[PDB]
Amino acid sequence: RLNTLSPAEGSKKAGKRLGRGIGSGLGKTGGRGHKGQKSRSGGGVRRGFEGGQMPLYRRLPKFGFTSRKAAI
RNA sequence: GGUUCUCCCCGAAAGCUAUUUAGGUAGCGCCUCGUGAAUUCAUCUCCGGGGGUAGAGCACUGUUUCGGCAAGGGGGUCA
Repeated sequence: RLNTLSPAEGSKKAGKRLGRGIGSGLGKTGGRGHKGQKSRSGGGVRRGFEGGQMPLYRRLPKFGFTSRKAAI
């Protein structure tokens, strides 16, 4: 019977493979569009980057303090 | 610059804001899939609205041509 067990429907998806033909859908850059920083290998912006504008976590003021008694 | 098998369904944008930013990027707008909702939404009819655009006009702010009345101004009679 070892060649009769099957998984539940919807348990597997087979993943996404990029750049494998036209009919496969996401080929020819595999869904990352045309030129640009995001299209490059290893490209992208770090967390909180807004394109040069002051990030939200920098526009706002830090407040409060940590209490050691709260951890005990 | 290149990115390799197939079929089915839906289907954009080239805008705004910010950026040592302008051929990059972030949020929003636009696309897709899922979930939940109210005759929610669109077209038409009727009703209630506020505009100052087209047009027009010259009361006002400016500009413009002609004619009249013409304060006033010059020369001339004077006491």
